Amino acid sequence: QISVRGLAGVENVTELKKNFNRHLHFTLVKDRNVATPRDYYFALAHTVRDHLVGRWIRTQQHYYEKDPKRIYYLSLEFYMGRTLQNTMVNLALENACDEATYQLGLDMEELEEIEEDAGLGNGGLGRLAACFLDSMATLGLAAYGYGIRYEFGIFNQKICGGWQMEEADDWLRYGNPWEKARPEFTLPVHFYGRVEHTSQGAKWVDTQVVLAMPYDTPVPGYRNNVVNTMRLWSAKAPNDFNLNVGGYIQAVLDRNLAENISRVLYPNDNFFEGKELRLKQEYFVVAATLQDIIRRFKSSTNFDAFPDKVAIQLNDTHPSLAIPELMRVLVDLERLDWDKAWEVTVKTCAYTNHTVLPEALERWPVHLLETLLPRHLQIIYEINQRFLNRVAAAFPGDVDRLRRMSLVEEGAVKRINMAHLCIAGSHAVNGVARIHSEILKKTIFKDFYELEPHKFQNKTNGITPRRWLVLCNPGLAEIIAERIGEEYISDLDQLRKLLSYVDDEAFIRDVAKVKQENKLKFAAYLEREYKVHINPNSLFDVQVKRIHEYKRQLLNCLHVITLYNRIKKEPNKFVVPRTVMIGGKAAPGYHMAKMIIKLITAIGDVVNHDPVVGDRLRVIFLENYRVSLAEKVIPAADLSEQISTAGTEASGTGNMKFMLNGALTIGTMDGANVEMAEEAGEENFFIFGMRVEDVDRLDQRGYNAQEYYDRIPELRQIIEQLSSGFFSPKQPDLFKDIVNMLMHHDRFKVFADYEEYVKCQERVSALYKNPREWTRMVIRNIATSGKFSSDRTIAQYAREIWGVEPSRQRLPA
Ligand SMILES: O=C(Nc1cccc2ccccc12)C(=O)N[C@@H]1O[C@H](CO)[C@@H](O)[C@H](O)[C@H]1O
Repeated sequence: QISVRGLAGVENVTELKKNFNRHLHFTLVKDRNVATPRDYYFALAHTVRDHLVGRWIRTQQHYYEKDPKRIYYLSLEFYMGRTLQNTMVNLALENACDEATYQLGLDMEELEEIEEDAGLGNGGLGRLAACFLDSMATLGLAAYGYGIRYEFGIFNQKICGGWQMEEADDWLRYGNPWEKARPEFTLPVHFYGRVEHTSQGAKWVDTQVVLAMPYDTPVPGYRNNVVNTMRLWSAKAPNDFNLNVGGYIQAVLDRNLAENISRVLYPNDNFFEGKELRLKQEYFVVAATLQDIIRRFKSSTNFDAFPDKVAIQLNDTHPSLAIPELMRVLVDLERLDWDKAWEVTVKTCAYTNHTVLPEALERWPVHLLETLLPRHLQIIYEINQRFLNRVAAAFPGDVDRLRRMSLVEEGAVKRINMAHLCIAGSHAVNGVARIHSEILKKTIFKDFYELEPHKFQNKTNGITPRRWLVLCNPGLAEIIAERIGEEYISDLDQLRKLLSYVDDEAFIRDVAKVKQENKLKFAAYLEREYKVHINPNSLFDVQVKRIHEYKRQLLNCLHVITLYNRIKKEPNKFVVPRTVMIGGKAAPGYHMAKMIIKLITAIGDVVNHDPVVGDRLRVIFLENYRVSLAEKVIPAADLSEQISTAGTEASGTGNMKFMLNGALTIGTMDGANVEMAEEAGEENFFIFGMRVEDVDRLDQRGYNAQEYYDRIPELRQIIEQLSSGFFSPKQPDLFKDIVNMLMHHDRFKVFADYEEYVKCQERVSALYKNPREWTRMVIRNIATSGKFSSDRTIAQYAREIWGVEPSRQRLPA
């Protein structure tokens, strides 16, 4: 049908059709009479997977022959989503499979909807890992993703009576055709025990053993025949584990204790919980990965070349134990001296920070590390002592610097600051957007920056244009390809060429046509799968991201209530109709976040059923926001809400997805918004609110929310509506916690930005009244979104951190 989806040649369609039938028969043990749509999905998945295998085997054998420097991306999260369509796109198989399935009498799109998301992540951090793997494969890097194979990923969110309910995400229920178990590569991981000092070195003894079994998933590059590996560890009990009948039975049942390590993803976004099971997960992935890394290095004795052959990227502090674990292996097992081992460690490791919020920093109680990892604690103390000697030598007599920079935090409970550990043990520390990276140097890691300025870098985040344009928005990718060709898909800077089409009437019409098609398709999805009815001619105002106070879904809520109140005050006045969509999961134990969801649904309950409002204002809560839902809603959006308090959102990546897909952005000068506005031009962006400097000034003076309440009559009315029970007639005080928080304990200054926000929102409405000028501003956004490709991000990591050259050259098919 469309060009960017590849050729549907006669030879290929015939080959796919017969491989499909082969798999249906031999692999699924079915015939066309008993086959369900799920069987059809699986036959297609297996047929497409067969095209990866050759490339996968030859890529890995290529790395063995050429022996390049390997990149190990260590993360607790890989938010992959669905794999079928992405594999077809990267293999240029999409049209062929569409044709082949059409001829068999099937709709491929319907089959695609059957695949479960691999929801092995919470949000932005996990999705960055996923985009990164794609870019690393596309740029021909010998890269490996290492993580945990959670049996249960992020929970499925159900909305019941407006309240979030969590249910287990049993994503492996029907099996995973993309993964290959590698039980022959099973590795032991040790916990507990004690430290024994001998004539020659310390020894970690009397440990409990858990087995780590790897499962390899292929990561195909974009049409370069490169297929890299994501290796995920699963926890297994050894067969002598815990080993009377009742006693024998119990011993076997207790194997579950060991295997609980890889059972479930911790669903806590932007807050730190010092739970023992979480620490076990962190060590588990670190220990298994480092043994695998070293084994591979040895099968190429001299660890001086180790940093020339190995890069380890730490996705936040979650795999921070890699630092003392590498020290442990090099000192205790390989018998290298401390100083040499340390040189190797630092040159091997690099650390990426993803937030400045203090409650997010990992600070593990010493008593936990003592019990679980006694040797690692000793190594940490030793690292800390040697590090503080360097600080003392550099800043003599500066005693408070010493305690500020210590890896060990004194207090009621001693803790290890894992961020401090990462900086000390890494040759590079980066933030994820320019403003975030500067904030790291000027505030939370200022002392470390003063000691080692060369260590600190920026690597502005990015998103993969494969999943986030070609895959989710084929209509937009096609009209672009018509004008400038297909090369931009792996060279997103080329979109600048669209700037010469901003006055092109055919292109304007096409861009606007594609958006309306996406909106009609999404409006239909809402009706079909959720029985909710929206006006496709309204402005699609969307805020999709995890629910957190800093992201200020509450500020969005206030605006929504303002629009409603204004409508009710002047019913027969014209207003640009809006469909306001808010979606996102709340962490299970985060009361305020759960209250915000309830508020959003409660507003919808009032707004959507007011006859006076009509189809002019609709408030919808998008249930179960996840990667596959993002691929649907983002192409349909007109307005992207990126309204975090300045200084709180490290980068954001959702913002970039929207920019790439033809939505305009309303947002604060926060995270990557700043660089987006700079790329597109500030006049093509809806910027409002306090800047970072403004937030600082308000903090120095003290934020008094009462002041805004007293001076803004429209804001006062909304607060009184909330308190009086206007949005909860049967539970009048339901939102008392929200009001109290806003009025007395708002860390994120919702009221301070309210006026500028509402005003700016009026400017959005005004522009939307002029379809031609809206669309031209859209084109200016799409055309300048090239910087935000994760191909750019990864090439910067490769060149400035890892010391490797990306390559766009094909491997032979
Ligand atoms: O720090 C983040 N999450 C977490 C904070 C605290 C504890 C966590 C525990 C498990 C998983 C994520 C956690 C996070 O999601 N950071 C996000 O990283 C994205 C990718 O760099 C950025 O675009 C976002 O601005 C940032 O909030």
